[PDB]
Amino acid sequence: MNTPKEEFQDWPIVRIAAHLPDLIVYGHFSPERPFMDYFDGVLMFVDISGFTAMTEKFSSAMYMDRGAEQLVEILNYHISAIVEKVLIFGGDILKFAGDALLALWRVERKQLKNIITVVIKCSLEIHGLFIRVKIGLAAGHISMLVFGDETHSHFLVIGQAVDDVRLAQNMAQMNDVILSPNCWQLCDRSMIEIESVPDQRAVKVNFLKPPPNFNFDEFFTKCTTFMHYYPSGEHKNLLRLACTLKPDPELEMSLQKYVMESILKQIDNKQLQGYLSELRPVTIVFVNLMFEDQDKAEEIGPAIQDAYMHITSVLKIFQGQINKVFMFDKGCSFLCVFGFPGEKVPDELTHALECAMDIFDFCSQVHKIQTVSIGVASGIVFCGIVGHTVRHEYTVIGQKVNLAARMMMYYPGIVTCDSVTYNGSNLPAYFFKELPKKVMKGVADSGPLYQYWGRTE
Amino acid sequence: MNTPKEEFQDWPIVRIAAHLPDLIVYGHFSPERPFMDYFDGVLMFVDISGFTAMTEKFSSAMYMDRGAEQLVEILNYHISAIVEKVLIFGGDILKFAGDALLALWRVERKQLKNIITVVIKCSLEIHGLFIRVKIGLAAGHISMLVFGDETHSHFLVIGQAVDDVRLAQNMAQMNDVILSPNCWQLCDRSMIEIESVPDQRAVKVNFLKPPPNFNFDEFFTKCTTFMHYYPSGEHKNLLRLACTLKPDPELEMSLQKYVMESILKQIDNKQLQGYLSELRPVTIVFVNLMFEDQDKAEEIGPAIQDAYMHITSVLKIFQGQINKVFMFDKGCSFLCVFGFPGEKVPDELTHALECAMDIFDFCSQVHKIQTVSIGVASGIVFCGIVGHTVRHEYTVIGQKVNLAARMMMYYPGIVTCDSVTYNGSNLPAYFFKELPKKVMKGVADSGPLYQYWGRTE
Amino acid sequence: MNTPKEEFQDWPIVRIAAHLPDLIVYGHFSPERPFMDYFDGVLMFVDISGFTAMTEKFSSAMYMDRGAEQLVEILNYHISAIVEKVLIFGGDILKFAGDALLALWRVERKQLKNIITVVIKCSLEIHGLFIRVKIGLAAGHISMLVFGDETHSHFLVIGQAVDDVRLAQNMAQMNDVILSPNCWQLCDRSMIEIESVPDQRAVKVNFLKPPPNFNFDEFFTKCTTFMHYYPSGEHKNLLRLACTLKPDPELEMSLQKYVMESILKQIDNKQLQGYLSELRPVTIVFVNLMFEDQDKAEEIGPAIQDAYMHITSVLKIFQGQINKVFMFDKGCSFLCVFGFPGEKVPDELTHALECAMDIFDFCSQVHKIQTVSIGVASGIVFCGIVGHTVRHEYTVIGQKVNLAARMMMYYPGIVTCDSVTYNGSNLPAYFFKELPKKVMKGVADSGPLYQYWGRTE
Ligand SMILES: [Cl-]
Ligand SMILES: [Cl-]
Ligand SMILES: [Cl-]
Ligand SMILES: [Cl-]
Ligand SMILES: [Cl-]
Ligand SMILES: [Cl-]
Ligand SMILES: [Mg+2]
Ligand SMILES: [Mg+2]
Ligand SMILES: [Mg+2]
Repeated sequence: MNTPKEEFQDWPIVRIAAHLPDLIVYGHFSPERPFMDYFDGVLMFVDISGFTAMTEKFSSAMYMDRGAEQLVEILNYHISAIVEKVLIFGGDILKFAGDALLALWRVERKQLKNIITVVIKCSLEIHGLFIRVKIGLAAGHISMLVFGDETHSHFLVIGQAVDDVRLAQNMAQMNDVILSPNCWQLCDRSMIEIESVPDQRAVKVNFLKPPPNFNFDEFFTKCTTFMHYYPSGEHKNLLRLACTLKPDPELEMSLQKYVMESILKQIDNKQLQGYLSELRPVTIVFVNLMFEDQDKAEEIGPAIQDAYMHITSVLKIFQGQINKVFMFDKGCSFLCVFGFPGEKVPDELTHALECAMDIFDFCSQVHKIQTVSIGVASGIVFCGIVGHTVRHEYTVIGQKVNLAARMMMYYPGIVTCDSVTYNGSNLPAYFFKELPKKVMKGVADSGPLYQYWGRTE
Repeated sequence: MNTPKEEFQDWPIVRIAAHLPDLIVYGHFSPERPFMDYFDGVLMFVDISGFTAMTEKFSSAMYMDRGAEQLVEILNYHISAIVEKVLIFGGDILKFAGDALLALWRVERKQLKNIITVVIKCSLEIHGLFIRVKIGLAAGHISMLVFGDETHSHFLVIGQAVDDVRLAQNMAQMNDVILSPNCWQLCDRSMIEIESVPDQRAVKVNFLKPPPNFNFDEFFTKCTTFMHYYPSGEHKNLLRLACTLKPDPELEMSLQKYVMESILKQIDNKQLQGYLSELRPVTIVFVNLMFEDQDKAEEIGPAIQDAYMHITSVLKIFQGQINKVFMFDKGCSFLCVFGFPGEKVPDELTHALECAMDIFDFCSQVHKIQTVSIGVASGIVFCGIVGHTVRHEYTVIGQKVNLAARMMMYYPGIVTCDSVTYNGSNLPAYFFKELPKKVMKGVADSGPLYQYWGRTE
Repeated sequence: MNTPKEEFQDWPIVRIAAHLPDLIVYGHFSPERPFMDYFDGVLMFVDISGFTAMTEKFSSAMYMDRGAEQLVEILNYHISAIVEKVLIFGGDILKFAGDALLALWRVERKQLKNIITVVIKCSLEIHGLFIRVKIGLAAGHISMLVFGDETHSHFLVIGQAVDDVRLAQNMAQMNDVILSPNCWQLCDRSMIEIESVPDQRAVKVNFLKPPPNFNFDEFFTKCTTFMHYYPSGEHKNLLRLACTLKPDPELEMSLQKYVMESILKQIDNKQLQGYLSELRPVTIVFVNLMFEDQDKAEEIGPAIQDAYMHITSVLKIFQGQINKVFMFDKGCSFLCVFGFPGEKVPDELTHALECAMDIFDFCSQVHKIQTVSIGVASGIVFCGIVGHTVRHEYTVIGQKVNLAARMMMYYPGIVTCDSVTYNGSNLPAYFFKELPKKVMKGVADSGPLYQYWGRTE
């Protein structure tokens, strides 16, 4: 009796799970919204610098109209290698945002110290492989928030360790690995050799200096005891346990809610893969919500849900999409896009502005939202699936993405727009106000910037 | 000198052969029609109960418009496992019909007794893996009929063993394996422990009770001597020898005639795979032809060919397709569909009715057809490729499929239709007659049913 | 710590490289045009006879509109096997043209004699596998020319060895391997048993007669010292080193210039694979340029570039494409096609004729072009990707392709067209002249042939 080869089955549930972390795939939590949970872990925020520039260059004539295809190929080639290292070292990639990603090693409190050594080692091997890579690490208490409606779900992580990992990463120079103060306080200092950072309590890693008799492969093995989904045994040749997920319509119904419809179309083999890699003109609407205490999920969770319910209803009407949500700019940011594959309306600019205004007015009166700020910017952006075959997400990359984010941060409390949006919109000039030009971290020169003052006053 | 890896080649001929049994793939018989052949074997009819209900549920809002994709995934996950067991145990899957399949172990007469033990073991391992599975087994003489025209071919098996396997399967309770009386008469009774079945000569299998020294792997090995296409040697890692078929335009011309054009389009990479999995509104026209003696291929073969020639010409004109033909309802049944992927006409209902009438009038005068009965039912049905990668077929599943079949059986000798068809058709009310409602095995409640009386009388 | 399987990555650069030889993939030469380089090697020209006939047969009704799919399948099945043998024996496939291919073993001069024995052995194993295969071999000095503009590149090989391999191949009878005189002069005659060929200095191979103690596997191993890209070590399971190419946007920009846009669309997963295999009506415009000395790249290179610049600009305007360029008919031939996938214009015939005339007038005054001849023929031709997964190219095959080539050769110095083109064009009868019918090698019977005299005279 034969025992024939069983070919890998790439069921749709498995394809869906590539778009999500283990935190969601294996989370099985309640469908109530908001839902919050609490745990401890180590975070790694990894940023490839330079892709934002490459993006502008990939529009030039030398790319012969295959800029999008060439960009995504060279991006994924690099990001794939970073993803593999993260996964092999036992991390869970939570989210990709542009040319950056955030990874989590969730463990019990007693295990943080040892897992920090694992993540440092991982970081040093990533910084090794290689555009510059910058890595921020943090460790401690972490909250998760899941919010949404009956057809869409989103998650975010929240708390001091989350704020820290982003602060740590911004201090990083080309190729630095930076530890948050708490991470440094919790790590095995007898092994980790650091320099201090000026006017900063975070530290920089110089190297690992293991003691005699220390064997990293053995230490790692001990650490895998604490890793719930590390591939092992018959599945030790796989990068993710999620590669083994079997059809389950209840689970798939729950997981699909996190993935955009156009991605589900590709997964379902109802649209060519090539279709979603593009360099296309879009409008970015970047919404920031600030709270009195951005580390307190039980306060901010309801407010985020409330804002989300309104945001999604106005985006439906003005035809936009939420690409990504994350904690950023001392608050919760929604990266919204008008003109994704299949949503290209005319009057996109006008609508992006009226939508931004509606969101601004409504969110300003949600309880516990202290300040709303929205940046609107338009131009050619890269849209596509970024990452590894086994772990990847749809994202946007471009100078207008960064501009919209910087606008919302440097012009808090108002709706701002760039010149392309201003000039191209339908709206009368006196609905706007020309603003003082600010020097903005990561921005060569915006043309003129404007406040969208709106119809009255 | 290198000896590089030879990658599997998925030539179009190999893709075509997934849609057919070995009985056809390796049959090399005459292209004359009808063609009949005669042999002996064991039949296994396997039915997954419950998918017909799942189908209705997969239309609900909770599936978020991915019902078809979710249905086919969970269906194939289960059916795939059953297919693998059948193939590993040396069976040839002849046909899929909805959530059921029919498999054949063709052998010489002297080998039936031993092969029955093999098939029982297979059945018990299938009933093991697991919606309820019901299995009917029969053994004996089998006739094959191939009918068609110069561009299309169809086959069917015929005879007492075929009638038996279907009778045996209908008696099965959830998870029973039932043997036909002849199978029980031919099997190795010293090994097989049964209970009797009330007012029935068929029996139920309780278990295999092998004698001392009996080793199933050795016994199976002996039995493979009689299996012409069991994968072996260098190909013992394959589920089917047909996976090794090499391009041959004469063979491919002959095999393609059994596969619908829209499936050939997908095989040819001229249409996305996703395209053919759908939950779509269709009209089922289920035609039953009864003969004086439904076990006698030399009598019924010509008549079936004759009916087929007419059926296919009227379906071409009213725009329908033959999905499947099989012996059923004490006769030969054609499962015909109006509105498959690419054939969606307006006035589909009217046309389905006029086509049904034309087929009824013509077939009623074909010599040797005793009674024609046709059931017409309309609604949302699942259409898609069901089975394993290496062995799968396009099929339809749904409550309106079952209704059309039950109508043709419980209202013999006339053309009947459901309420959706009646109400939606173009035709005047007096072309119909409202019928007495019958209690119908496998039907909760049809709305009102009608006879299509037609234009005169 | 796991060491998971790394799946093959089929990056777009790797897909592009399937369409090119190692001579270009690993060439890294200047982007200036023309560019010429010089080396030595052995050439193998392999021709499958009979596919041109098969092509006409695959249009008949018996193929049920899947002629194109069936033709390409049976063609690639055979050509694939020849490609594998060439690659395993260390050859570089330079180009496919219809059902023929040209392969190169580039080496230093001292190594020609040994490499000739390798290529003879290869040839004998190819002639073995098997429509008739005919093989011509030549050896000596070879020039390469790369020509083009800022978005398109083409290469060609030139010189006496190139003329020889084509002459040798035309003398071959069914299943002969023929050596050019120089190849025979350079080979290891103590091992190679030949017959002479009448009124010919080329010879035919009867067999390899190795001496005692000669071991082909050891000899081959020694010879691989001289083969720069022979897959070895960790990559010895691959048919081509190019299968390992990694993303590199500079390299990909340079390589894509050789591949047509519609092929890049498929590579980019923006078009279904099936789309480019077709039997479609096209117009072939076959341009031949003769020079005083067709073996002298430094003279003819500039002229070819000059002609190319004009040809490509008129083809853009009359909507045609260069399919292939190669030395042929004592000159440089451009195989141009009107009506490829996506370029089907109305008045295609008229335009093909006016384009042919423009090219004829311009090329006749390029310095160093002695004679221009152009054959125009229209009908159903096979268009598709021919070859092996790892090495394949888009090509055209058909009786009208061969007719256009024979016309340009047998009616030098003028533009000629077939009857389909004449009758179907828009143009007045007196723009043409009906020509004397010539007996043409490889042509059963053209209908009437015409000169396109043009508007004046
Ligand atoms: Cl997050
Ligand atoms: Cl998100
Ligand atoms: Cl059947
Ligand atoms: Cl059938
Ligand atoms: Cl060439
Ligand atoms: Cl070429
Ligand atoms: Mg970045
Ligand atoms: Mg059923
Ligand atoms: Mg040829």
